[PDB]
Amino acid sequence: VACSNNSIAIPTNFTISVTTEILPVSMTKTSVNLLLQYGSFCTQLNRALTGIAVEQDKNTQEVFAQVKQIYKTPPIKDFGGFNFSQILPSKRSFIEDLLFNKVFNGLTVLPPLLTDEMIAQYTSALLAGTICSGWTFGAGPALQIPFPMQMAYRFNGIGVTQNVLYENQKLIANQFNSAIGKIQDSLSSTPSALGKLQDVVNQNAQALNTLVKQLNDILSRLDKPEAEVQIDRLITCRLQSLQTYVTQQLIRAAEIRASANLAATKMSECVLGQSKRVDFCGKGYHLMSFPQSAPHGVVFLHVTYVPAQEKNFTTAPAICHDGKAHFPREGVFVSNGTHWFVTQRNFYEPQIITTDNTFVSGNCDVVIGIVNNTVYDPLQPELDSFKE
Amino acid sequence: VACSNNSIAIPTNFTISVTTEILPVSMTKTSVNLLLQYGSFCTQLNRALTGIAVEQDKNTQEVFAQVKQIYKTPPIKDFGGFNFSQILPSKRSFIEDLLFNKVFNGLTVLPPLLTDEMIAQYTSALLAGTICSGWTFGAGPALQIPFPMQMAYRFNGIGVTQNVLYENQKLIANQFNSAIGKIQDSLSSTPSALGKLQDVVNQNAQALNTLVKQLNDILSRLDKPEAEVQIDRLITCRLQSLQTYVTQQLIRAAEIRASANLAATKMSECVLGQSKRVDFCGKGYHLMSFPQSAPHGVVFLHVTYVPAQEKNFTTAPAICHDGKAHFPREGVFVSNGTHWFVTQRNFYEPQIITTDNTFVSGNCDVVIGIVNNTVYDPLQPELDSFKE
Amino acid sequence: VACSNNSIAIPTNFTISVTTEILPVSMTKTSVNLLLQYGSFCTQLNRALTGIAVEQDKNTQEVFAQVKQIYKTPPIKDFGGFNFSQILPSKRSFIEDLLFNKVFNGLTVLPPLLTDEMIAQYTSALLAGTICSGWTFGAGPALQIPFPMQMAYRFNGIGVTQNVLYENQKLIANQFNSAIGKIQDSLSSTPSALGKLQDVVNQNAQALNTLVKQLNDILSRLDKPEAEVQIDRLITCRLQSLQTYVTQQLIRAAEIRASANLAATKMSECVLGQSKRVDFCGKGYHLMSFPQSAPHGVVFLHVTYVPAQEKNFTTAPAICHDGKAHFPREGVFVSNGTHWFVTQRNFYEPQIITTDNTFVSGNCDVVIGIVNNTVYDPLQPELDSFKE
Ligand SMILES: *[C@@H]1O[C@H](CO)[C@@H](O)[C@H](O)[C@H]1NC(C)=O
Ligand SMILES: *[C@@H]1O[C@H](CO)[C@@H](O)[C@H](O)[C@H]1NC(C)=O
Ligand SMILES: *[C@@H]1O[C@H](CO)[C@@H](O)[C@H](O)[C@H]1NC(C)=O
Ligand SMILES: *[C@@H]1O[C@H](CO)[C@@H](O)[C@H](O)[C@H]1NC(C)=O
Ligand SMILES: *[C@@H]1O[C@H](CO)[C@@H](O)[C@H](O)[C@H]1NC(C)=O
Ligand SMILES: *[C@@H]1O[C@H](CO)[C@@H](O)[C@H](O)[C@H]1NC(C)=O
Ligand SMILES: *[C@@H]1O[C@H](CO)[C@@H](O)[C@H](O)[C@H]1NC(C)=O
Ligand SMILES: *[C@@H]1O[C@H](CO)[C@@H](O)[C@H](O)[C@H]1NC(C)=O
Ligand SMILES: *[C@@H]1O[C@H](CO)[C@@H](O)[C@H](O)[C@H]1NC(C)=O
Ligand SMILES: *[C@@H]1O[C@H](CO)[C@@H](O)[C@H](O)[C@H]1NC(C)=O
Ligand SMILES: *[C@@H]1O[C@H](CO)[C@@H](O)[C@H](O)[C@H]1NC(C)=O
Ligand SMILES: *[C@@H]1O[C@H](CO)[C@@H](O)[C@H](O)[C@H]1NC(C)=O
Ligand SMILES: *[C@@H]1O[C@H](CO)[C@@H](O)[C@H](O)[C@H]1NC(C)=O
Ligand SMILES: *[C@@H]1O[C@H](CO)[C@@H](O)[C@H](O)[C@H]1NC(C)=O
Ligand SMILES: *[C@@H]1O[C@H](CO)[C@@H](O)[C@H](O)[C@H]1NC(C)=O
Repeated sequence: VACSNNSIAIPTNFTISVTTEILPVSMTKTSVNLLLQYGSFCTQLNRALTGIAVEQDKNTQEVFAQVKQIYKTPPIKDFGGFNFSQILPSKRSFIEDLLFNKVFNGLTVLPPLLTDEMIAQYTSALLAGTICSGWTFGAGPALQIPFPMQMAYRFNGIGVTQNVLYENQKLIANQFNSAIGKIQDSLSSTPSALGKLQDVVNQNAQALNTLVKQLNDILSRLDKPEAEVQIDRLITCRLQSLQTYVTQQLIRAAEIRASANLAATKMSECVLGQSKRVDFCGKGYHLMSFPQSAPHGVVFLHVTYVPAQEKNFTTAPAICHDGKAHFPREGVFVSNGTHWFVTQRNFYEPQIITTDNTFVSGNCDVVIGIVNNTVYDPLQPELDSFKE
Repeated sequence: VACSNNSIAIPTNFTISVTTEILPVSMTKTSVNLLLQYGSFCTQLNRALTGIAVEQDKNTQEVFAQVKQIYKTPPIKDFGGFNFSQILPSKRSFIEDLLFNKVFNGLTVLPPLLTDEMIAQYTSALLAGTICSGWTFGAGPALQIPFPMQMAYRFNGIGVTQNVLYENQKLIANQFNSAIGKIQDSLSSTPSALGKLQDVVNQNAQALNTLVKQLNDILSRLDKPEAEVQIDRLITCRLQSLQTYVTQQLIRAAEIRASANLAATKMSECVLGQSKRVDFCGKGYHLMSFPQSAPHGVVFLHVTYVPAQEKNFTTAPAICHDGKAHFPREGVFVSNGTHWFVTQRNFYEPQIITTDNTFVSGNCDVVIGIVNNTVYDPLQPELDSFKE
Repeated sequence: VACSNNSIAIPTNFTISVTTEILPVSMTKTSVNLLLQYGSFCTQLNRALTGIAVEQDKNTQEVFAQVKQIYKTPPIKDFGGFNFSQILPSKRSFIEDLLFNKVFNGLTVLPPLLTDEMIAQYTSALLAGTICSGWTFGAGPALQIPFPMQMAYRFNGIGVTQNVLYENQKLIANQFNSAIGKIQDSLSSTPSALGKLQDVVNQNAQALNTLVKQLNDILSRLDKPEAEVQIDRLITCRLQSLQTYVTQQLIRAAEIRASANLAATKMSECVLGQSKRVDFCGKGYHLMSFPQSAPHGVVFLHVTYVPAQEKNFTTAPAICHDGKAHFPREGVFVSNGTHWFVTQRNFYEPQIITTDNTFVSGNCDVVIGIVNNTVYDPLQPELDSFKE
């Protein structure tokens, strides 16, 4: 890395974009003398499937059910130039519907504890809360706020003064709305993001078809000396086929659990709050995350702040005025090549250096690398104008 | 949840109360050819009890012994209108005494590693530190401060300006003192909070009585062919009785351990510091927690801040003055129906909007939802008065 | 602890020092009918060594490889009065070299996955980043800054206003440079800090020598009835000798792993960031930590802030002026025995109390313990001078 004792790097521009990521949460859960002894083995095989089945409902609850009472929104689409009408809530959202549309003989299939209706309700409650009130740390929602005022605090949390959001509100809203529209067409048109979920579904569709492809009709036709041989052979190979099936479900379940753990982590860290980690809940600095319902999983839309062009500015520890040293009240002192300004750290904002944004401590002989500039008050000009 | 693009919810009042909760920390720990073979089984049973016994002293140390050197207070009862004389330190506190007053044949009972005197010393040291100095993050106490100045920082930590404590110091102190008095009478009069500890004590009193109710006098009277039969039967049923006893102690010990883990968590999180989680160390926002000694456990008195009546105020992103946009320096802009004020976020405090509590950035054409108001300086009035 | 309702303890001076600690990270990893049955046992013994060998490279990566792309510095020695020329980068640093200079028959020794060159590169990248740019939270470096401006933020993080660093920059730099020079001579002269690493090295040097000290020459000379006896006895005792060796390596490996876990924790907590825990990454308040390469381990140089002399000042909640109560804008009000000043909390800095560093709320009848003083504005003096 390049370095210099008077060089400071400050971003001068930024963009906001919406990153879409899809995390699988749950897998389809299924169930299924010497004969009795085989029955014992069957039970153990079923137990393994049962343990998985519990885990799968285990996963669903950990990811979605982080709110205790369900909430719903009023018919508001415009939250300050921001278009939420295609993520909000069949009464499902238009985007969720895209995800839904695009993604015997002893063998039975179980229902989920949380059905599509319950999941839609939990997702709606989480989303309704995030947008209008915001969630607190501990339990429940916080207090109602318009919406830009919520974003303003998320900007402050990444070191950006609460004036950037409002000055660039039109640009931010347009970039947000554009990204949502692009996600609209992208998810439908190209099988990109919709990869992980389809893969999981295809795999057990295959596992089930394999299990199936792999007693009374024998007993009624064959005598004991032969019937027992055919029966024992069929039972053994079928138990082996089930063992293979169970093993495949267990391994895949482990991958789903790992994904569910991540989804739950993000839900509690950046959906119900804000992530401090960069490049975690989306590339760049996290501001907000809005959950969406999906087949066998959850989809997150991450709104992130990404800095752009950076410039090399000349800096100084402090400014000398009348022999006294003036230190910056909040920001740092930088030179644009002809004039000195005071700016915040994470975004170039050339404020004029005045006595109202500085404090006085020490002197010009003590401070190292101090520069000679003019730091003026807003009072004398008024005195000169008022009666002179 | 109801929502509106210009509606902000702000609390206008609050109350402070003391929540009492009781957490069990430790359980009474006890100990107890073919004959030798039974002896092996007895040893294994004793091992299980030994493992528990270690855990029980394990628990006590984790919860109470979080301070290395013992401290004591001066004879101060009044810490700024706050009455601490009935929680401070037989040299035990009057409240602790209420808790104390209200709550062979191979079988022996063990002493604790930390006796009542040692526990009283640790509790006194933790409490002495909390009240006068406050604890730091890492090791030891911080620096001596009166007391209201400690509370002031705990208020700041929940988003309330350090003026609320002082303006309402009389009301806060009265509510605190009242709560302690109520706890005084409540704990003594009604067997409510004093439930969990009594339950634990009663259970092993029963377990021990059961074990007891459930050799030489046989050998000296019966011949071998009969004596061995009676002896083997008695040993077997006694080993079974002990197995049941050990199992009961193990299960209960697990519940005690879970409770001890929670008590230790709270001790390090909200007693030696401040909890950020709402509704954890008491309902509402945590400010302080004072530990108290108790039979077989620890009692915490949590001082929490609870907001009350909320009003729906009309808000605006910024205020227009001379065509330039004025943004709030710290708080938000709200309207009470006739006038605009600037307040903090978590408590309604209608400060007059002046140039000294705002900053100027951008203009009235760019900001969305900007309102027309007057933002004035404190200088012109002085100029007009001084020489005009 | 002593206590009083109007006494506040404030530090008036400080020192900065460099604490050196050495943590071992990795251990030398090694490898090694009835005969075949013994071979099975040998394989199990080798497996245990293999598991250790994996762990040892496991440790190295966890501690050092926390940066993905390698970086190098420009030839800068002076970073603002701070001498870094003896810690920066044979192309190894002079201090690292001191550490390096001071610290068959079936038996083989394995190489590390990360060789000395790779470790030097990772260490250089971590150090290059720490000094010039500083690391961010999530991934990669942050933004380029001189260096004093980085320290200034680390001071702010411990409650000290960003003016202390600059006013005392000469004293801080001299204390830092002095400490590094002392470490220079200390590490070379006295076998103090260089204890843990030498101990680990000596122990397996001994383990290997012991293993060695503890077939065809028998078969070609002895007949079956005797040859088998000698051979079986030698194999058994050699397998026992190896079992002892493996056990010793496993136990020591556990100690190394515990140390590696700590080193990795510090690397991610206080090297790539800042520790909030006091007396963790060095005595006192942590500011910075610079890694250094070492034989079989890592060396950390911790730069810590230590407060010194404290005084007992008289304090007051607020100051009365014209019947209105004035509260401190940032700090606290203290009396030095003759005059009232406003200072920050963690360092005595007697600023003059003026209307520009206070705010007005409430009145002199409500506030408890309010004192009568003069709080003046900087305006009237200008009005009196300008035209009177
Ligand atoms: C949101 O986008 C839809 C198009 O999908 C459009 O019909 C609607 O008017 C937009 N609403 C706002 C507030 O922009
Ligand atoms: C800043 O300086 C570095 C080092 O010379 C250079 O690589 C970089 O491109 C410069 N940045 C700009 C915007 O010129
Ligand atoms: C610095 O900013 C001023 C505006 O205040 C501008 O006039 C000047 O040209 C800028 N200097 C450079 C080198 O861009
Ligand atoms: C920065 O480094 C240059 C040498 O390249 C030196 O002359 C100058 O005085 C240094 N300035 C500061 C503030 O250290
Ligand atoms: C500022 O001006 C004074 C003379 O008024 C001079 O002595 C001092 O060196 C100058 N400082 C700098 C950084 O040029
Ligand atoms: C505290 O309460 C007791 C009554 O239990 C009373 O006697 C004592 O005077 C009170 N002290 C203060 C400072 O209020
Ligand atoms: C604020 O508005 C909501 C929605 O209409 C209403 O339910 C609530 O009662 C109002 N609050 C007050 C104090 O009137
Ligand atoms: C708003 O506050 C002012 C006091 O500054 C008061 O006179 C006025 O009546 C209040 N308006 C309402 C609707 O309460
Ligand atoms: C708030 O919503 C109303 C529609 O109910 C609209 O007329 C008004 O312009 C919106 N104001 C803002 C700031 O969005
Ligand atoms: C403020 O007054 C100006 C005229 O001076 C007017 O053009 C502008 O629209 C007004 N703003 C609002 C929010 O009413
Ligand atoms: C750093 O110390 C070395 C002595 O080891 C000295 O030669 C060099 O000049 C010093 N550099 C600075 C900037 O002090
Ligand atoms: C502050 O007061 C305590 C209690 O009397 C005393 O022990 C301590 O030495 C005093 N500090 C100083 C610097 O005198
Ligand atoms: C308090 O500080 C002033 C300087 O503003 C000094 O003159 C005075 O002697 C100090 N008082 C004491 C007791 O040190
Ligand atoms: C401090 O305690 C003394 C008694 O030693 C009392 O007279 C004084 O009024 C108390 N001051 C405050 C602010 O509590
Ligand atoms: C301050 O002076 C007023 C008289 O102007 C007096 O009533 C009040 O008690 C004094 N306050 C203190 C703390 O001495």
